Amino acid sequence: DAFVGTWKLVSSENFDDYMKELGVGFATRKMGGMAKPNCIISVNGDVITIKTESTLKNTEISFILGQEFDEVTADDRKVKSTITLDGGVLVQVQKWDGKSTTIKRKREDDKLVVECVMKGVTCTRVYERA
Ligand SMILES: CO[C@@H](C(=O)O)c1cccc(OCc2ccccc2Cl)c1OCc1ccccc1Cl
Repeated sequence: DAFVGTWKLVSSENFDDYMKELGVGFATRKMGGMAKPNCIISVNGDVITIKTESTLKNTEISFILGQEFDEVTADDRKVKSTITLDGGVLVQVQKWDGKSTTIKRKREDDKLVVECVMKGVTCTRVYERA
């Protein structure tokens, strides 16, 4: 849709702090911190796929809007994820061990803007089309 495409990370703010708030240790934060992933979003029927690709780590999820799914995150959390589309924003929540984190993806001008919140920490990541 508005989201379908291949997107390259061009800026990131507070990602280390976000990872730390998730309880990510040093080695894994080091890997995530200066990574500049591509995110490839595609849709087929009811099923959206989001692939994230980087030199040291790749992940992929496929999901139906509103349908909870099991996910293993890049930092090896085992989470229950639900993704809905609200006012043009793809809203993802991940729930695990009585915690939650949200990942909101929106389109703004030429940007795919990704807001990641854990407790009091808010990270903003910006991607542009490859
Ligand atoms: C999946 O989309 C992106 C985005 O929208 O910026 C996104 C949203 C939320 C958490 C993310 O990584 C959480 C992480 C990543 C690495 C280490 C610890 C953690 Cl805790 C993330 O990047 C996914 C990633 C980032 C860098 C490298 C590969 C990947 Cl696979």
